[PDB]
Amino acid sequence: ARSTDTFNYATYHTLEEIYDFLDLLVAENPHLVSKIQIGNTYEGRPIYVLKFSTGGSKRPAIWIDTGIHSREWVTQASGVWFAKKITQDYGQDAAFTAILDTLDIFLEIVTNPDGFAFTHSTNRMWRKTRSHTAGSLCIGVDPNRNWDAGFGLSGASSNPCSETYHGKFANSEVEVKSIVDFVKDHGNIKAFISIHSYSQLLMYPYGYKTEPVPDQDELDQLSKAAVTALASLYGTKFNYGSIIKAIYQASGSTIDWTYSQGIKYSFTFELRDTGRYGFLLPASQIIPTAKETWLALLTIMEHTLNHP
Ligand SMILES: C[C@@H](C[C@H](C[C@@H](CCC(=O)O)C(=O)O)C(=O)O)C(=O)O
Ligand SMILES: [Zn+2]
Repeated sequence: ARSTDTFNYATYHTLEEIYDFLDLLVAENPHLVSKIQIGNTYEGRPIYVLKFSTGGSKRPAIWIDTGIHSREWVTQASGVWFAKKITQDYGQDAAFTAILDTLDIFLEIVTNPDGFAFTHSTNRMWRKTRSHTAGSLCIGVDPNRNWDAGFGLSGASSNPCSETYHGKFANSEVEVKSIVDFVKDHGNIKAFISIHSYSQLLMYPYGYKTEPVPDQDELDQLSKAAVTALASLYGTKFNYGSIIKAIYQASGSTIDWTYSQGIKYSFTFELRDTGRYGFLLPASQIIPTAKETWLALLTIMEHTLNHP
């Protein structure tokens, strides 16, 4: 509202309200938080990433994104909560302070702004970007099928109208290319966590093929530790495994690409629930979802911190 302390974290917000929150959080924490514009969407909206840092030069970092699929509202709502949580816990909570004293955190709360705006104005269930496709009347590309990892292979659709349309070519969507450019420019991302809903799952590579990733044992043990931490709060049960075994085959997905780039701790979350409400999760579950998810994120960040 007028400050991030008066902001209502227990309700769903519009794009403008979240963008205003970004500016308020930065103004209130000028030496801890920075707002970086990594690009502009298809429709021209700025794409923002929040940088949380306590100093250093090109420190190893954790990347977290929410809302790549616009209709998964509990993710952007959780992202806003995570942002505030970082500013509340740094310097107060021993464990988190340790994390941020060595690692920087980059958080993209609304990874698909055009889609988010559309879920408020026209279609609550919109998933894709809002770009046009030459030769078609159908709008949008599935941003989670647009990455250059098994691009265009089984696990994606070539039909522009499909919810899983992969696009003309890898990185065709500016929302995806902006992240790709950022990751390459930064060059020191150690963990990359892309958050979705729903299903209650914590997954690692790969989604496009059944071959296990070289670091399967470590990532699987880390996943078990993370879901155990998550369950400790409210008892919420999450299953885990590779994308392909835990949910289904998906090509051109984010973490298959980030992992191929050398970011070992590449994970994707599927938050509450398992389908009762699905994408339409009640607002009263935003904070509980964010709180339990944060415990799992802390598990991954600490593991990352301790395995340089
Ligand atoms: C329940 C949801 C699952 C779906 C899974 C997701 C693959 C797994 C992941 O990257 O988290 C995908 O892009 O299809 C999602 O969160 O977009 C859906 O059916 O849209
Ligand atoms: Zn999704």
